[PDB]
Amino acid sequence: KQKALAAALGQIEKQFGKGSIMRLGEDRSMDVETISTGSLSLDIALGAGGLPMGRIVEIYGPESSGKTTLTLQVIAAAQREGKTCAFIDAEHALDPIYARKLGVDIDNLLCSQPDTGEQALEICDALARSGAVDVIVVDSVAALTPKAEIEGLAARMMSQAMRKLAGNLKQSNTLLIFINQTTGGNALKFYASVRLDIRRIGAVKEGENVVGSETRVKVVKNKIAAPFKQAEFQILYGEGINFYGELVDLGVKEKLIEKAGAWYSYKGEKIGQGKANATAWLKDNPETAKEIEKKVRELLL
Amino acid sequence: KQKALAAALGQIEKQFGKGSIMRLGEDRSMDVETISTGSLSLDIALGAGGLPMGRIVEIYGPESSGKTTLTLQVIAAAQREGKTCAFIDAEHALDPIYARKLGVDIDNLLCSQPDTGEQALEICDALARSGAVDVIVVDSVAALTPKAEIEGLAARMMSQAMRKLAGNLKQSNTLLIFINQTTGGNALKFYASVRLDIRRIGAVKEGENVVGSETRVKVVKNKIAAPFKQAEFQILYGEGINFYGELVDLGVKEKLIEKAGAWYSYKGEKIGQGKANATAWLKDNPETAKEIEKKVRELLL
Amino acid sequence: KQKALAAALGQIEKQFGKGSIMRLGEDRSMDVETISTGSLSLDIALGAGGLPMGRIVEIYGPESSGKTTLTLQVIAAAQREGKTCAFIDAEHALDPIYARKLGVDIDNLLCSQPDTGEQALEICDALARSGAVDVIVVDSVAALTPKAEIEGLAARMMSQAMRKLAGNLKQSNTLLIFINQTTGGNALKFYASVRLDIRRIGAVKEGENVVGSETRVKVVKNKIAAPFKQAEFQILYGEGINFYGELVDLGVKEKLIEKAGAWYSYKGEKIGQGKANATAWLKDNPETAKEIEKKVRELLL
Amino acid sequence: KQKALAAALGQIEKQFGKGSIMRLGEDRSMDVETISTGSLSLDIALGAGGLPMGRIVEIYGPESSGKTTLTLQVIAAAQREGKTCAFIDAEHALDPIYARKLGVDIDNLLCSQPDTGEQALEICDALARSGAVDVIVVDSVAALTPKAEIEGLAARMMSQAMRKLAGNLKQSNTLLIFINQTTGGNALKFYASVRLDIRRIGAVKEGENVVGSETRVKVVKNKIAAPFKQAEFQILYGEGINFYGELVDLGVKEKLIEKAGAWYSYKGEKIGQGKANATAWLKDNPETAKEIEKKVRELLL
Amino acid sequence: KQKALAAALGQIEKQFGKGSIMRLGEDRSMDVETISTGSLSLDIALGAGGLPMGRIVEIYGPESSGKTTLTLQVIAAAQREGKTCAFIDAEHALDPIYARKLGVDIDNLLCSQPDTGEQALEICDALARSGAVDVIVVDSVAALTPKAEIEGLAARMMSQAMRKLAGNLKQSNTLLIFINQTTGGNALKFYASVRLDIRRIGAVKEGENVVGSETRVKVVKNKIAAPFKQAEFQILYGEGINFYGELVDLGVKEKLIEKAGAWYSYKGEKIGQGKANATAWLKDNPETAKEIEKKVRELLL
Amino acid sequence: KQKALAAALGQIEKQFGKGSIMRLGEDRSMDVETISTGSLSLDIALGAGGLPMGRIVEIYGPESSGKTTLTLQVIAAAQREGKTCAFIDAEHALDPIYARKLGVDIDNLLCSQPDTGEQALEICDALARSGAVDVIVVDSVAALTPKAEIEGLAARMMSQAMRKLAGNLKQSNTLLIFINQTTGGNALKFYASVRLDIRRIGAVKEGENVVGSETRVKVVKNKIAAPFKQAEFQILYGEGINFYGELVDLGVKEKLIEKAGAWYSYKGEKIGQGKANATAWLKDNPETAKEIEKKVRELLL
Repeated sequence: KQKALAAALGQIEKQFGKGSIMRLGEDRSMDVETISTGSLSLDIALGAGGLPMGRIVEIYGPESSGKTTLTLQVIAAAQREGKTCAFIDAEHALDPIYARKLGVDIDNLLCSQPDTGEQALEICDALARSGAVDVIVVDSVAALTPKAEIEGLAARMMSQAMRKLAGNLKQSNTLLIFINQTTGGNALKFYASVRLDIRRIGAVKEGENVVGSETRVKVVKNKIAAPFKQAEFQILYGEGINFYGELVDLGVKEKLIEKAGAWYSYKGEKIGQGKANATAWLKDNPETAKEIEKKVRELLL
Repeated sequence: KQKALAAALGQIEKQFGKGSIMRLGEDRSMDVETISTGSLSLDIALGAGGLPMGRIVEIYGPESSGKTTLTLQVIAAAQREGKTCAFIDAEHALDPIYARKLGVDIDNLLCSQPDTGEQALEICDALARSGAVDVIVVDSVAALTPKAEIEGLAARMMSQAMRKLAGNLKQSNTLLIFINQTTGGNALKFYASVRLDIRRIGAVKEGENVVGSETRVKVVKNKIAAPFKQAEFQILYGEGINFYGELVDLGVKEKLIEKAGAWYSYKGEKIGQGKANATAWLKDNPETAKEIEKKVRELLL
Repeated sequence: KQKALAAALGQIEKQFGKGSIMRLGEDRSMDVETISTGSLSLDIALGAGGLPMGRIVEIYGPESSGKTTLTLQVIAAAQREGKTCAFIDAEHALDPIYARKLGVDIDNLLCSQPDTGEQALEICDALARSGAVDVIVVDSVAALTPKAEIEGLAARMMSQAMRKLAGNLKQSNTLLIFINQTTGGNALKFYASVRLDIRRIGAVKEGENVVGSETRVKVVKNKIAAPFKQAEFQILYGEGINFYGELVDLGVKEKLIEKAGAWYSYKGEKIGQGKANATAWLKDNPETAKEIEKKVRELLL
Repeated sequence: KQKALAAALGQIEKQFGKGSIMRLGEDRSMDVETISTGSLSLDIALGAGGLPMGRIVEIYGPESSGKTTLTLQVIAAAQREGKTCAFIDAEHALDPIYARKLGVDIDNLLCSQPDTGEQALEICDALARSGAVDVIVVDSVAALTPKAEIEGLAARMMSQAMRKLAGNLKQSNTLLIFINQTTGGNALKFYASVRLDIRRIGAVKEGENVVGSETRVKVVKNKIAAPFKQAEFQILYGEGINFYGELVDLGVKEKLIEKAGAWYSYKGEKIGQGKANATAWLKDNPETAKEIEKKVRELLL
Repeated sequence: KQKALAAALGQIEKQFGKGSIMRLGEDRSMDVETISTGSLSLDIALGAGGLPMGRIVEIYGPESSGKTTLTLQVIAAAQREGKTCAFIDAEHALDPIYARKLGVDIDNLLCSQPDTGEQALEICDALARSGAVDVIVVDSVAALTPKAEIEGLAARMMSQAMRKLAGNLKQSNTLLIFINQTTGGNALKFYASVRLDIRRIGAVKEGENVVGSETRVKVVKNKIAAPFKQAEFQILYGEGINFYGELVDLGVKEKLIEKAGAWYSYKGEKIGQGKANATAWLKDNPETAKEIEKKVRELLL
Repeated sequence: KQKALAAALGQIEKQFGKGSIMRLGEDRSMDVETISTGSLSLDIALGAGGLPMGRIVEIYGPESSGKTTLTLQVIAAAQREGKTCAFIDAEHALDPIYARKLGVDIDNLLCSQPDTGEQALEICDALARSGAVDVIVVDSVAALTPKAEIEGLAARMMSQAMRKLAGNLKQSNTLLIFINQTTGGNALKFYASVRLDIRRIGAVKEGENVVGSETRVKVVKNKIAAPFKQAEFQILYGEGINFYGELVDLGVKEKLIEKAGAWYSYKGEKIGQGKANATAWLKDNPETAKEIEKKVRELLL
């Protein structure tokens, strides 16, 4: 049994690939380079600590769900490591000011505003084949209007280009993210290695005023590690993902940070009173947080 | 007549198998291992007290009909007995939190999110041949997009794989459930030993608020026992199937529980006033209910 | 002429059988045992007062035409006389609750849900040869999927089995009814002794609400008596065919029931005011209606 | 890398055209004749110093956003250079008095008030093919009612005519501007070389009274130079765009004008105390401002 | 250029009709019979000296704007020339006393107070086809309640009848005026040859008391001559449009009347001191004013 | 012309009914039975000499306008001829004492004080269908509160019942009057054959004291004769309409009564000195006035 189980299981893996079947409880992630999403709770949920390079990723949610902020944060993290990013825009909504406050190197962000949906996919493929771009972001699947319509179709346009793109993105190790509201048929649903469902579940108030959104992200599909885990974090208006806020919570769960009622302490010293202050501290001590985060990752990844 | 009747009848049985013809009134169920559906009224309707191992089962209903809750409950019951379960997902909708509140051992639930419809069927076949999995659940037939379409077909894909799967599932005694909305042609309709039609018929209110769904399940096909019997039960949000609620009703019908207007009693003592309280009691006295349930089964199965 | 006419006519009859030619106006029905259809107006249209035993009958109409209700009513009438009935199901749609409200002895109804179309036909043949079943009902011709398709064909499958079935059904005096939507080719069209075309022509309203269907049935083929006569009756939801309603109308046409504007009388006494009340009465006086019906039959059959 | 980057990048350009991809930070504008928008801060944001001739431009914003003032200013600038302008009106709102105070040569402004939306597009095409008009302005997309509606449709009407118009406007080097509130589908969104988003963000007060609007314009689409840059300027009631006001601010940013607390100086002499006075001066010394503006352009374009 | 300009321009005209495009500065009016509006400054603004016969005209403004007075004045002028007028009333507000003081021949004014909006439009069409009525006035578009509403719709009702009406009004050379507050959709907006926007901009005081309204009329649409010109005049309570008052002002602008500070003179003699007296004079010398007016028209039309 | 005019005109009449168009100057009234309003000047303005039977009439004016007095006077005149009257009250304001001083037969006045607005309309319809009531008066439209509101709506309630009421009131020749302040939408505005606008324009003083109201009534809608004529008369407190006062004035206008400065004479003899005395006389000589009135009517009607 337990012998023939892990046995056949392996059979399915060589016969169908890595991750063709998994115990939802397993921790075994694959050997894949990963770009952070900007959320520590999400990087964890993902299993590999971030989004897999060379794969197609889908991020979808309603309006004001925070799906753009997410995609921007990954661009920031990517660029923050020397990775060249390209933004394929069909929405014409990018807010460079907000992007900058998030760490995006707007000046070096490659941008394309294609004439049709087919053109966008084609420009994506070309970039994929250049082996010169590390991450591509398509904003968004719903805006990718087929040439015919500009002058059913959408599903065929996506299908018509998904196999080639995937192969090319794989061969050059390029990460590609499609932002969606799902439109485009099943091509994207099945070729994607990761599919994220993001939505606003509440508000973040600074007393009487609203300063952010209480966000939830579910990894509904994951071919790199176990799927169905979720992540909750805050997106503060004009600032982005409350990372350090997560670091506090997760630093206390994994018992790396001590909480004495309202006081948080790390290895001998106090860092602050209240989540509000603990966060303030960590954000105030870069090299320390990088250490706490690293332990949290080693522990949970 | 009555002699030549039961005579020819038997002839049809050896010539065509067990259950090729049945008096809808008969009680003769076959010698088959069965996994509970989580509904006592359904286990009864099924005749064999549950779903038959080694057979293909189809469960279908509209959106929000409770077909997933049902399939989850059987996984729970299965795992709750040491059976290894696999969830072949093509919907990417599994809610692990809700599953857990239902008793599913998420950690040990095997999960596969195949690249195509053909791949899913193939992974099912492999698992069927491993003789290492006890129950497989495919979610769902409509999402099993054929490779060709990803790049008529659906009906051929199902047919193309149904005979082999059935043989393999039979030889290893593996139970396989297809969740459907019917799509896939006739292959599934004819190979399935049990076909369940589930739908939401009303709401369950806790006064002014809605806390669940009034559900009805019809066994439209049954090759293990007489078909066409139905079952009615409640699915409480965040909790699952109101089993003990059924146990009360069925415990009173079969006269195992005495009802004095609003008071329910079992063998000398009172257990509660009102269906609400009787249920509360039974759910509060595990070993007692297991006894009442056992009598109800011996009586009705 | 008139001499040589009836002369040659007879010649065609001995040379080709009974009913190979008929004056549409004739009344001469054959010596055949007949099961009621549940409609008095239909039993009449049929000429022999019902469906002929030992023959193949086809009943066809669109969805919601009332073709199932019809077939159920004949099963009821059959069982209501000690006849053993078998329901060969390939639709998996039987509603036992509604069947019961119609008089069907569900408990004693034999039921078979075959693996293929060929199997169903074969099970029919076997039952036909048992000489133990009086009436068989196949639901339905369109659902009788050929094995090949499950893994042109339909027409061959029907043809391949029609001659044998007919001979066997004849030798054992078994009545067989195929429900259709025509599918299956010409085999059924030519072997059937009776072909009924049924359809919903209007609604039956109880004031502001709809409580039934205004039905029409045309005997498009009849090898037992003159063909092309039609029947109109009501099918009341949850109740079946408004028989007594027919009995009133037909009781007045044949002048067995007197109508005084809005008052109906039978042999000296009044039975009710309005069709609604007359019906209520007759349904309220079983042995009286049986008498009126008997006169109506003797008169019109 | 950096070699293969600029390499593939070029590939995308020849394969897809000029500006199919751009580093948002780049300054490389194309070889295109450009008409001023009347805003120095906007001409800059545009990259090419103004709107591109021979292309379709879209300007959109809410009511009272200043989108008309903008379109009028470009007509003024155009005519102020011998360019022939045509105003395709479907709003019937043009204010000739205000237009004149802005520099529009009303007398020579060609005007058409078409019978339908299709007619307007057709008149546009004809003018485009005449090679006799330099700039066309359509007021507005939302008012372009389809003939059918006058007696879904709108999107088809726009699509039905966009390819032809674009080709014709290109061949004759005619600039065409659509004013919108977006209506008309995707045809305009994808064929447009420039899409401007304009809106009123605040008021301009002369103490206690409101004399103008604080305006913001975002270049959400730009196929002639990098997109996403924005421009802020004032629209003074009855006067138009506070150009010289911009010239002051931008003259100080680029260090061409010295600011000593409240005193502004240009090459040795003082021009005024306070933004209010500096502006007054520049507007008072035409040939001087033309020089400062020219330096600002050479520096920022 | 200037050659190919006037060239293509002509092309647009034959291809689309007369006035499909115009230099707002042009003076070329069409060959159309015209009824005076009662305002000399308006007749001029109109270009053709009045409202075009055989066309649909729209006059709209708020309550108390003077739109009725205007429509009444044209009826007066029309009747004052033998033209037969019809007043289609749905407001039930006509003031015959005031109309008379304006010159309307109430006794000969045809009047209809239709049962529905559709009926009114139909009565208009019939009158249009009679070729017996010269001018029709509909009071008012907003009161034209659709039959359905009496028992979206309004826009369809107008559209449903506009093409036919226009053709019929054209063929019989009938002038039709719709008074509006815009309601009725785009049908009227596009079929109308002239659209007038009228509103009260101030009061007219006879010292301490208010005796009239300072009115402004903008020709927002004109398919007979250049559009967008405006007219200002006074409407004196109980008297109507201060025509002669206009004649004075316009007689001085075109230098046909000499003004010596406060004295007005015409060809050698003095006519009065002050606008008040000059007007008094002209109104006192009919045949003289008719001459001055004629020169003013020849000069400005 | 004059031929084709009266021609088409007739066409509109047969096509749309009697009075679908009229020369405001015409005198041609229809063949309709009419009840006096109590005002001779109003009966005249109406054209048919009174209110049309079988039609819906609306009377509206502010508070204290005299609209009730008017409606009471018609009831008096009606009853004074054997006509049965019904007063549908929703105001609960009827003053029986004042009504009596006006000639109303309170004792025989039918009265209904309905539970809702719908009920009132329904009671009106029933009375209309009885063919037993000659005149119905609804007091008042504004008080007809819709059932829903008692527990937009008003307009629908009126519309919902206006067509039926009109047909029924027509078939039984019943006159129905709605008193209004307009409320109820357009249903009443368009179905009414006559709409009266009544208001108090001044006081009637008996020296130093005020004894009545100077009233004006405008027939703003009239489908029985030319509309827009008005009537002026006095309503004396506690007495009603100063009829004979009108008879004097109108008797002098039509030259049936001679006025010698302050003396009034009729056919040879003097009747009084001063309007005050002439009236006193006529009111003092019933059969004489009836004669003068009859001549006045023959002359002016």
